[PDB]
Amino acid sequence: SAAVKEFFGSSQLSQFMVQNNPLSEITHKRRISALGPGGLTRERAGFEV
DNA sequence: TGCATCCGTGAGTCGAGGGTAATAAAAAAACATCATGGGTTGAGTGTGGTTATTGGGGCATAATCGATCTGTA
Repeated sequence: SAAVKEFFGSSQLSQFMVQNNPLSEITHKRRISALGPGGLTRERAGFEV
């Protein structure tokens, strides 16, 4: 339960869901990110990615 | 001299939630320490008490009107 709770809420890929519009809802749930565990960082990422 | 190796660097205001957790032993004795409760100091705040009065009203001792029967050309 500790590990699953840390992933659900304390991880980078789980963040508060935007609720301004239904469009914001859809475009936040249909989102692809290249960060988080095993991914790049904004400082590290160059140009090709 | 060439080689790998290590060591700093790299923006700017801003917002919103904002904290989570793999584990573990009990006895005993011994001692320290605060917590409450009851009793002296002591420290007040509390309350009447005598004696300084200064305006006010008062009674004396004087005073300036108001009203009528006797003396002078």
